Amino acid sequence: GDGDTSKDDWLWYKQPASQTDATATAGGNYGNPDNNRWQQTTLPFGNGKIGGTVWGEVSRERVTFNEETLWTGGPGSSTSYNGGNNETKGQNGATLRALNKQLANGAETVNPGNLTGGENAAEQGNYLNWGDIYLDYGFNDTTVTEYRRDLNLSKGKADVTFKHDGVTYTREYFASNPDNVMVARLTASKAGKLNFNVSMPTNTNYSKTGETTTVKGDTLTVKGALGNNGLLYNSQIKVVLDNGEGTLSEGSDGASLKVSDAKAVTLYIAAATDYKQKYPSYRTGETAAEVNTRVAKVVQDAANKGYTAVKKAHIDDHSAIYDRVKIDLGQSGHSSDGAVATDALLKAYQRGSATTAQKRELETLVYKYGRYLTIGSSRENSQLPSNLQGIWSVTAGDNAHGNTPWGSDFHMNVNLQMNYWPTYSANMGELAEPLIEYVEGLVKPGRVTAKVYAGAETTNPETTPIGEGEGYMAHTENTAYGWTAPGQSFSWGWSPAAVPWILQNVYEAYEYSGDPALLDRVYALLKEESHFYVNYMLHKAGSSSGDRLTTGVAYSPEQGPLGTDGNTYESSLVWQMLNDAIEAAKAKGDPDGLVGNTTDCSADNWAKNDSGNFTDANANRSWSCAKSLLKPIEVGDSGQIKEWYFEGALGKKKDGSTISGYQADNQHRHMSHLLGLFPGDLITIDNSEYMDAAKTSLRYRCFKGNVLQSNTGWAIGQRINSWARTGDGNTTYQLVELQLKNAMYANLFDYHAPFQIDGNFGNTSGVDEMLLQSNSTFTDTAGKKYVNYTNILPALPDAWAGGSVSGLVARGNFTVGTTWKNGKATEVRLTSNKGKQAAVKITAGGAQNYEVKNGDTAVNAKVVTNADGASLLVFDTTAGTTYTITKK
Ligand SMILES: [Ca+2]
Repeated sequence: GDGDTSKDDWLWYKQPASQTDATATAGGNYGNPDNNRWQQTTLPFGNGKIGGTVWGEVSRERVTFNEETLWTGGPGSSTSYNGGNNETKGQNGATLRALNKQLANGAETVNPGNLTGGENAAEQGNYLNWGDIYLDYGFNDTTVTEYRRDLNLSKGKADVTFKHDGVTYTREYFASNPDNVMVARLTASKAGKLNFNVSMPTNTNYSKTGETTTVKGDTLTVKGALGNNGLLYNSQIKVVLDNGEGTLSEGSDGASLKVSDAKAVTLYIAAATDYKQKYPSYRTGETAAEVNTRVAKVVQDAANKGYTAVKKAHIDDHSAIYDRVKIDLGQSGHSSDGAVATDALLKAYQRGSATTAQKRELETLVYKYGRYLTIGSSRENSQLPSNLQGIWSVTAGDNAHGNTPWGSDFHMNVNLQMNYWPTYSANMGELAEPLIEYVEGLVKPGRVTAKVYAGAETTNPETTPIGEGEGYMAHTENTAYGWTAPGQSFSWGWSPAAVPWILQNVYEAYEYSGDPALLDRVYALLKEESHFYVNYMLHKAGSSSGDRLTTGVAYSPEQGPLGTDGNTYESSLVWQMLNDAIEAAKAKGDPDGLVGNTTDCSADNWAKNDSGNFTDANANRSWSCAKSLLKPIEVGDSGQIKEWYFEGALGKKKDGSTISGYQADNQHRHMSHLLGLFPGDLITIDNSEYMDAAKTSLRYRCFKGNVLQSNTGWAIGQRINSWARTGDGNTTYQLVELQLKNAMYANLFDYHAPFQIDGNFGNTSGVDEMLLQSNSTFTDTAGKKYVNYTNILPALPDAWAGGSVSGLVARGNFTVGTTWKNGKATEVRLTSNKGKQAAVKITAGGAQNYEVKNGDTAVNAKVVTNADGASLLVFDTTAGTTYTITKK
């Protein structure tokens, strides 16, 4: 039994998916109404590896099915797979070198069009919908009463119930991480009334070799190999009748199992491929028989444990993570008097008829869903991080840019980053593990790309540890198979700062934990990528970009000239990487002596000969020196953050002429030059000069006249987080409102359109950043610095006058709870998990007005103040202790 579910968080609906509103914009690849219905109406669950999306149909029930490693492309997709790298284009770095020389000699722009790769869509591949589980009850009439379908976010399961011709039928679905198995629990209220056919057809749109569907005893097996690349796949459904009551027989089609005259059944569903994240073969080495044996043991082991035990272990595991964070903004819920279904709730929110409690319900549900979706798509033992769709998809085809939008891939120039923005602050740090492994997984294939396009060759690349090579390069479109080449067209295909950027998400695993094992891993990654940038990528700018190091030829997605002499986007990212790398080094005592200093530090130190080697072997090219020479931020003549170093007024060059390709209405969708504001620490509340300029930049991008503009997907996700960092909670909240009104389907999937999970994760992160920030550095008037200080309620919306949150995490590894009333903090609970010095700003109240206690015991806390009158409480902590901060 479920017991008391009154306090659980539910998405819920009074009708099946087929009857649920799917009228929002469908987007590319969703012209088929059935596929569009899937993305707008079905309810997801997963264990980080396998996933389902539940339709809740009355008679022909459907659970769309996924496994995270079902990927076309990679080795075996051609006779020459090499991660997309094109030697003729790269010329071992010569192409890039010559373009940079043109810029260094004074060109304002160049044509970087030859910097491409990745031409074969069959080699690139994409993520596939595996297929579907169908449970066909064979009802003559679909007419029912007492229908409900729900997703219980608290217990990590989907439910369906209805009454048909006097009989109540129930369904429950979950995917257990501990037991690595999907469970469907099916009941009828009257004995003999549970009758259904179970099948598991693979998606009919990808090519296959040697697929069979067979029944033996209580188990249905579908197995074969992908036609595109020979990847082996195997799924099994084991049907277990309660008390042996009922009859189990082979379906008349020979491709299904028939349950007759039963009352209750448990289905155990498992699936696997022979994928392995192992360069260059990307296979386990198992035979089809071995995969089959492995999957069979999963379902048998689960059945042996039994439904009650498997369910208990699942709910314990799921809730252990899910229940870490609680948030109370005054929301209604499914147990409230006059509770409204989630689709009805969304509609009311859109129409402006939702009550305050209902608005808070939708806002907190969407927030919580981002956490839920992390648990479902990204577990410690996932083989791959969440992709553009987490793990959930209905579309499939063999080739990239085919039947599935953007291949449901790893899009590493904002999207994958966004997937891992709430992971730490929302107390799910362990769930970043597959991202860390993925980025480690880019090193071997990326060393090939680094050699081809930048001339950075690692000798003995197989045995040279991460950190000790010459560099690894990867771009926007990535896959399960080390597709680290740039894409076929420069504008969208080339973006080597994607690696620096994703390294930010990786380094945050250390920032938020203080875990020395993570420190070693992130340091190794940062060491080699910093080596790569310092030695191969950076150059002294030509006259168009002033006196600084830049990253050479660069595009600012997705406006302006194709190739300028660096830009704010790339310089902000490289600056942040070197900053993180220096911090990682310092935390280890700089054993490699790479931090250096700014003594005899000049962009002239980067001088190279015709072959691309430094002419001065002994010049200072240390991380500190390189970082100091980027000068990534310049405020322009419109008080804006410059996007290009040749910029004067907004969208203009210093001579007043047009920046060709700049979107003249100032409302370009990308804000690539603001990554230093979010996620970075280049532009923070502690630097008014830069922050005022960033706010000006944001206003031009986000407003048409005086009206704040809606956006969708990654763009709205980015804007929410960016505005949160400014401290303007009202504008930030207004963007959350716009996301909910204009970028959420009935099942609360974020849309671009089509469905893109990035914005779901971006929402959760954005709410976190409104309530807690921990990325900035405070400087008191005596000059003392407090790095990564805990900032309570930095961008609290006036719309949320009172509330509480518990279980957020701040950098330095502090768990944070806060309660507020009339727009001001009444309590902060700060749990020090690692014993680091506490430094606490209370934006909504002023920390100087508060005092710190350990239970009843007064804690010595110094008040420090900066030049603008902002204060911190500074105090020692001990790991394991919670400190309570209240008004004096
Ligand atoms: Ca996954």
